[PDB]
Amino acid sequence: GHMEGKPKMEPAASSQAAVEELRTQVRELRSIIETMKDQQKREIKQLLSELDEEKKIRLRLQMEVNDIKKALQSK
Amino acid sequence: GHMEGKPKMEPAASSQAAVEELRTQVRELRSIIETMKDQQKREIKQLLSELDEEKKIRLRLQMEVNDIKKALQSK
Amino acid sequence: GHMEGKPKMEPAASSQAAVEELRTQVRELRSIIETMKDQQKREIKQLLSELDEEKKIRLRLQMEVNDIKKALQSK
Repeated sequence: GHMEGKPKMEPAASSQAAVEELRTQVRELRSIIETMKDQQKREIKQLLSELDEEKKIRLRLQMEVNDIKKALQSK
Repeated sequence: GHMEGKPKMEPAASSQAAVEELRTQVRELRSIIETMKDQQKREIKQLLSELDEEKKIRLRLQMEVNDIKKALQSK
Repeated sequence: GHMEGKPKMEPAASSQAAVEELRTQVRELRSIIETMKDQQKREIKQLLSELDEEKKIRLRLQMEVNDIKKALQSK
């Protein structure tokens, strides 16, 4: 059972130990979210970098065609 | 020390205060994960948008070359 | 009120029920972070796949122009 307290409204032994254990899990969770954000952010950066390099090649190709079009239209 | 309860199996004072403090941290964690997901999702959207615009330029370049190839193959 | 314990330093009833409920929330949080990481990772994969296919088309366009340039420079 979990998240139950309707049929039980009285204190029990190991109350301090229970809270101490729960406190540790709470902090561990915050660390998980932080690390997860860093990992996801890293992947995003790599994706943007790839798109950047890709644009560089396309720009060069455009110039090559621009020269051919000029002469193709000439005379 | 943290997450300890083997050498301690008895209740202590401030039991209600301890739980109240732990409850606040639990909720704060859920909010962190939610916000983190939104931030990561935003970055993903921007990446897809960039790739979209990039494809638009490439398509235009393809048409320019298609015209030159036709005449290059003619006669 | 939440995260309060300065004006209260004494145990109360339902101490076991309070900890049991808090424990459930702690575990639920860990699951949220895990699922969130998977969702974000999926989106990243799709973005990389799109960039990959885009590069394939650009490469083909480059070859088409390379042939036209050769003849354009000839004679």
